[PDB]
Amino acid sequence: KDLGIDLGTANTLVYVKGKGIVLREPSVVAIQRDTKQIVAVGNEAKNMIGRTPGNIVALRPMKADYETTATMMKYYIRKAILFAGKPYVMVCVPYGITAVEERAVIDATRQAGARDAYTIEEPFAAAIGANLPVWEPTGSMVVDIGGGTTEVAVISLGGIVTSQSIRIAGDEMDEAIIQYIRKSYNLMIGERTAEAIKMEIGSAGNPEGIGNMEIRGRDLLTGLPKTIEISAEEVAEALRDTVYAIVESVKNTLEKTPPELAADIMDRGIVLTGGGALLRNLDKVISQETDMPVIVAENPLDCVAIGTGKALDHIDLFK
Ligand SMILES: Nc1ncnc2c1ncn2[C@@H]1O[C@H](COP(=O)(O)OP(=O)(O)O)[C@@H](O)[C@H]1O
Repeated sequence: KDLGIDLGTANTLVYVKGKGIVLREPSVVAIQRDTKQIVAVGNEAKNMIGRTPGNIVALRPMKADYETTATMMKYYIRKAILFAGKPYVMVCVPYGITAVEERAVIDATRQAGARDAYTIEEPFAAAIGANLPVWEPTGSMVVDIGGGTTEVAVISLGGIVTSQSIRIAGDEMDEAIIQYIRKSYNLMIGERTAEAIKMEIGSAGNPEGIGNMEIRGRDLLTGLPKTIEISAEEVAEALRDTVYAIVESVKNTLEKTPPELAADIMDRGIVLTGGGALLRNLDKVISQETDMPVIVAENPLDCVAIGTGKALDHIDLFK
C-alpha cells in the first residue's frame, strides 16, 4: 500500500492509503558516539535513550545527510507496513528545496524500500490536508507555521501560483522569549522553559486574561538559579517582531498574487496550519493586518500528513 510521510522537525507522521495516520513518532535518531552509526530511530531511539545505554547521542536532524535520511526512511516505512509489496511513497519537502536536493530525497526513499518516491511542497500538502479547493481554478491561500519555517503559498489548479518561505516560526518565537527575559530580567532560561511559556501564556496580541507564569533560569550576575513571574503581556511584546515578520510574508505573497486570485482569497480567507499557528490570536492579528478573513485549520498538526496522504490520489501530477 502507498504511503505518505511527513518528516517533521519534531514529529514524524506516516499516512497509509485507507488506514490514514498510522504512525506518530519523534523525528529523532540515536547514534553511537564511538562508531557514528544510527542504532535506533523514532520510538526505538526514544526508548534506547530512555534506558541510558551510554556511547549514544540523540540528534534531531529534521531541524541533510543522505544516509541519515535513508536510514530514517527505512525505519518509518517498514514500521508502517501487513506487507502487500514495496510501497509508492510521497515525501513532504519544504518549499524552498532545490532540485538536486529533491533527487537526493527521492533516491534515499527508494533506497529505504520504496518502489518509487515523489515529493510534495509542505504548503501544498498543508492546503490539501486543510481541505482547500486546490484543484479548482480559484485562489486559495495557506500559511503553514512549523518549528523551523513559516511557508506561505497561494494555490490554484493543483499548483503553487506564488509562495514564500521564511525561517521565522515556532523555534524563533521561543528564542524571542529567551532574549526578552535575558534583556528584561538578566535571567537566562533554557528552551524547555521558553517552549512552556509560549504554549501556556504565549500570544500574538490581545494578551488580556491569558495569565502569569512562574519561571526559573540562571541569574546572569551570580550564575545561581532564580525564580521570577512573567506576564502574558510581556510575552506578547517579546513575540511582536516575530509576528510582524509572519504578517509581512503573508502580505508580500498577496502582493505577488494575480489580482483575480487575490480576489478569491479575500472572499474565502487565509488558512493557518502547523503547530506554530496555535499561538494565541495569531489568526486575529493576521486578519486585522491583512484586512482578510483568517482561520485556523481543523486539525492543524495532521494537515500536512493528511495532505501528503491525499496527494497519492493524484500521483500523476507529482510523477
Ligand atoms: N499550543 C501551541 N502554541 C504555540 N506554539 C505551539 C503550540 N503547540 C505547538 N507549538 C509549536 O509548534 C511547532 C511544531 O509544530 P509542527 O507543525 O509539528 O512543526 P513541523 O512542521 O516542523 O513538524 C513548535 O515550534 C512548537 O513550539
